[PDB]
Amino acid sequence: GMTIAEIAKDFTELLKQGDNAGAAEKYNADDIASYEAMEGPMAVSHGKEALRQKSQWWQENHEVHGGSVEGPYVNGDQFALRFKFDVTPKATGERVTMDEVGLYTVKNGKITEERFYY
Amino acid sequence: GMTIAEIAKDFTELLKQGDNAGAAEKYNADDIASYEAMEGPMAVSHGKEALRQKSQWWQENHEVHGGSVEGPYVNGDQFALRFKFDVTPKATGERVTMDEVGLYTVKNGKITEERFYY
Repeated sequence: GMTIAEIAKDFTELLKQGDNAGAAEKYNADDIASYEAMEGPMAVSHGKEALRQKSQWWQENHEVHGGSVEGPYVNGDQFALRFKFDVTPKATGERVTMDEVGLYTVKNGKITEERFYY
Repeated sequence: GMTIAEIAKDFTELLKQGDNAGAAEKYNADDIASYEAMEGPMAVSHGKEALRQKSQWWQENHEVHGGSVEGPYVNGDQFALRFKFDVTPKATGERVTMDEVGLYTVKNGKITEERFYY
């Protein structure tokens, strides 16, 4: 029913409102594949509920001080967002600004893949 | 008042029996630190609930095909276990054998740190 442009707009709006979990629950495909930019073993994730667990883990391990979302930028079945996060990881305790691009693939109205570039 | 030997034996038996969640809830300190060997997205974790999420994430992304837990091996305030198990990560769909050593630090009856060696 909704077009990629509408899905992209709603999802981005939700993230700008800081409603990351609502955005994910609403739009992620049951089998969403998520690919972190950082090299390593748990970079790749499969499954909507797995991703929710990873997202909760990430919130428990970072203090988010602020941030912005720019986009959506659309091309065909995908949209890109540009994220800037002001965060203190518990792992380091050293405040940093993270700058990345997320690329979201949409099929049948659900995000089937998210890939982050850093 | 449980000795390290007692805690170690109970925790090990629980892991051998497959009660990973029970061992974690019974013994992990609220501020437990978990360190993978691999660098990567969930390589360093802090908090008991964070570890529960990481652990659920891991379970959802791997099929475990058996294996064994050897130990506990004790010295002072710590114990070590050796884990050898076949697993199929959802990311690759290719079955591999994992062989790792876990080192557990106990303070006031609770596991304050777990550290994995690969």
